[PDB]
Amino acid sequence: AHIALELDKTKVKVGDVIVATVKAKNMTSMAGIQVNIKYDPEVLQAIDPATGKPFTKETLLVDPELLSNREYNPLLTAVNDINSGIINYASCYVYWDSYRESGVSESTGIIGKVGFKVLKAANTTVKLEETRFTPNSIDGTLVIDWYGQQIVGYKVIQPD
Repeated sequence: AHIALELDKTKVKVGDVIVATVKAKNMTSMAGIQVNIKYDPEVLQAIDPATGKPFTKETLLVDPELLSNREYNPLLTAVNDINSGIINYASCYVYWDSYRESGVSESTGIIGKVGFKVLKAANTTVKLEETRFTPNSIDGTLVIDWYGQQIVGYKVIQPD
């Protein structure tokens, strides 16, 4: 069981597009997630990978695979801090009762994507990390189960 952050490109130059992708594997019972992706605003700017629209405070992660089934009522939210380089995205079903009794666990899959148009040639860091939004976290990740209790003991993998 782990949450991973994958970048499809590691070392490139200015004006290029880096798709960061938040992913979960074997997160059994997961009914909801909150992640924090910390970046440097001076070196990198947050954008939508499909159209190229910049990220504001209310902007969600692109193209969720997990926690998106309308049967179980997804409640998506984002309170990002672009000024201080934080993506704060939360997603969380309401109808847990049905989700657990269906006999399907949303364990492995994509949480969401975020584009990153590069501004400077100097090298920087991109990772899942604690903020003011996520106290009592595992490397800037909170995860609940279909009973509402916080899941603990999964690993959080960063990119290179």
